Amino acid sequence: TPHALLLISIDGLRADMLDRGITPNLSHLAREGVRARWMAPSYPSLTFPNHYTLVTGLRPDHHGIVHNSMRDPTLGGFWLSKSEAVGDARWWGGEPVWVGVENTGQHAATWSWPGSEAAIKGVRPSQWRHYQKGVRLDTRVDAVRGWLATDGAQRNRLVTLYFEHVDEAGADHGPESRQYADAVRAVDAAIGRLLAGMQRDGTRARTNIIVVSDHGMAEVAPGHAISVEDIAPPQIATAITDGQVIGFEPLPGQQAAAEASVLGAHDHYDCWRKAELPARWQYGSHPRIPSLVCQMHEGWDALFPDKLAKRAQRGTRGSHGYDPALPSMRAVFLAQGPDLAQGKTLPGFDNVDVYALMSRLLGIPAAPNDGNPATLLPALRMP
Ligand SMILES: [Zn+2]
Repeated sequence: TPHALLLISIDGLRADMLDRGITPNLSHLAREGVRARWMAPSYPSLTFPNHYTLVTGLRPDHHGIVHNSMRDPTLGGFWLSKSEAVGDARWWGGEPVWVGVENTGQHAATWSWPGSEAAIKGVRPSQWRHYQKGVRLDTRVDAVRGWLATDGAQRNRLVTLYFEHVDEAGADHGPESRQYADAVRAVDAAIGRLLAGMQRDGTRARTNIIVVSDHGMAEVAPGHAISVEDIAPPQIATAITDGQVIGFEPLPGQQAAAEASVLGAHDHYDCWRKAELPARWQYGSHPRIPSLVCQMHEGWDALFPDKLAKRAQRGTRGSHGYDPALPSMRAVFLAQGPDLAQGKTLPGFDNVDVYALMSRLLGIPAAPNDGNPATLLPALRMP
């Protein structure tokens, strides 16, 4: 029979965090279900590009959400809080799973998944919301609980759930901090209450569940921040993004200065013309990508000079956006329910492979994607 699918993201949950005895509910779920050793993000290892990859099966270079902050010659500027860029379907390539679900005449309900605020290929989820900071754990958990309990023609085949809490604590104090651990416990306990609730609604047993994160987290120790203008001064190029994936557009008639001073290897970063980026990143062909892309080494940030003055307090902090082959960047994948195996472990794999699993659990035809449809067949009860 057709079963519902609950898709949960715990933003910035690193893969080793399942094995520290701070996720009793997730650990139990994995033991009853399937667990990957880890799941690698796509390049760049950032929140928006990876949440969108997860639901499309496409690499960021194909789906168009190539950074958290971008420019396009036609659509203008995009960043996470410009709601009318985020809510504009023209940024978002491919076909996310909720579109596919709606196009079968079934219903999708999304708690704040990146892209779910837009009418992608003209199609919205049945239930959704604009992202709001500070929404309570038990608020979103009860909404999702209700969307899963919904009967009749309003029945949801797909429900998605997002938590920011782990990522926020990690950004502030680093991934080895007690604040990061507390946020993990808290999100884990929230999921426990969700599961218990589903047991009481009688929705648990007919619901498949996938829990993922978008990327992991690396520690950024005091003094590990430079200015983007140390990479290329404003005389020669414009920094389009800061953080860890630093995009530059040289000034007109400054190619040579830009390329002579920026390209290649430096103390704590490396830079490439976008077309010449490391092949395994599968990134650099999209026109929205700045002509020059620099990658900061793990544990280092390059910041706009105004931020650099503001922050420089002290305090261990945390960042993602590093090389997706780094252990620190590893995300989680686990799954459990009536159509998923039990007590199974899977090898490490790339996050573009989740899409094909979800298509099959949702009874939708899989759109074309960058994933390998074989990788997650073993997660199924019956391949
Ligand atoms: Zn994130």
